[PDB]
Order: sequence, then C-alpha cells, then structure tokens
Amino acid sequence: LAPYEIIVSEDSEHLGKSIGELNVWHQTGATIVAIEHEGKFIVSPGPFSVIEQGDHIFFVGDEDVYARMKTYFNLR
Amino acid sequence: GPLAPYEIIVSEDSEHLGKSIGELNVWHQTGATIVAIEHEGKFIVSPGPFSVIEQGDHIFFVGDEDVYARMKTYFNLRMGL
Ligand SMILES: Nc1ncnc2c1ncn2[C@@H]1O[C@@H]2COP(=O)(O)O[C@H]3[C@@H](O)[C@H](n4cnc5c(N)ncnc54)O[C@@H]3COP(=O)(O)O[C@H]2[C@H]1O
Repeated sequence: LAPYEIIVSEDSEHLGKSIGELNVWHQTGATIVAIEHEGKFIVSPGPFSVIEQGDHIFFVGDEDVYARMKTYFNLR
Repeated sequence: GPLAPYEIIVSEDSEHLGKSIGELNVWHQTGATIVAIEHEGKFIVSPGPFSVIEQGDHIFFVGDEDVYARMKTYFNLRMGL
C-alpha cells in the first residue's frame, strides 16, 4: 500500500486541471493519496484539487499504474 | 506518518454495505480516499468506483483523525458513542 511518487515537471495538457476534471482513476488506474505543492501537502485531495507543474503526486496502484501515470504526465 | 492508511473492519450492519464505492460516493460522504479493500483475505489496491464493500471487509483509507471519525460513523462503528 506504499505510494508511488512522481514530480510533474514536464509540460503537459494535464497540468492546470483538477483531479476530477482529469478523471484520473479512469485515465491511469491510479488513486491519488496526496499532492505536494510548494512543499506543502494535501492528503485525500478530492476532485477539486488542482495539479500544477512541479507538484508531486503520491498515488497507489501497481507497476502498470505507475507506468500509465508517467506516460500520462509526459515523464518519458 | 500522515500518509499511513487507517484501517476499519466493517463488521456492523449498515445501509452502506453491498454497495459500490461510486454508489456510496465515499470521498464526498466522509472525506476519505480508499486505497485498498481486503475481502476474504484478498487485497484490491486502487479499487475504483465499481469495487463493492461487503460486511467484514477491511477498508484502508487516507485522511486525518476527523476523516477517520466520519468513516467510523458512516459504517455504524460507533459502539453506542
Ligand atoms: N478510492 C476512492 N475513495 C473514496 N471515494 C472514491 C474512491 N473511488 C471513487 N470514489 C467516489 O466515487 C466517485 C466516482 O469515482 P470515479 O473513480 O468514477 O471518478 C473520480 C476519479 O476518476 C477522479 N478522482 C477523484 N479523486 C481521485 C483521486 N484521489 N485519485 C484518482 N482519481 C480521483 O474524479 C472523479 C470524481 O471524483 P469524486 O471524488 O467527485 O467522486 C468519486 C468518489 O466520491
């Protein structure tokens, strides 16, 4: 149940959007447990939390979900 | 730490049992983000809206102490308090 962490530092059409707007679980299979933004954490973020460039996304899933999240945010 | 999941065993009768996470709309009801369900000793991680919560399952979720209190009340686990 340990979360993966990615840093969304690359340009992506998925930045500047809320978790619900992206519909993250349906896009990547990931359940986001926290967002780190400017060194501050929001746990259990809900659909209205926004993912901005440079933020850290903590999420649960398997290795395939990790791969989907990386590709989805242009981290390849 | 703060991202460590809470664990509740939904052992009491509840109108919410036999429903999917999406039907319950869990995050909007309790503030909790469910990370896994344990059912018959088997774990589903990142369960999504179609996973069903059945009596006796263990629900693992992130939140704070207040979210825990909401989940416990929501699933009829208050033990008379
Ligand atoms: N693991 C879970 N724990 C707690 N509740 C859960 C849940 N999975 C689903 N739900 C609840 O069911 C609703 C629909 O979930 P769905 O995954 O289809 O649709 C979700 C999902 O695609 C996405 N989403 C929201 N929060 C997410 C998160 N932390 N991680 C990944 N995707 C999320 O935005 C959509 C709307 O989310 P919203 O919270 O308004 O509504 C969610 C939520 O109330």
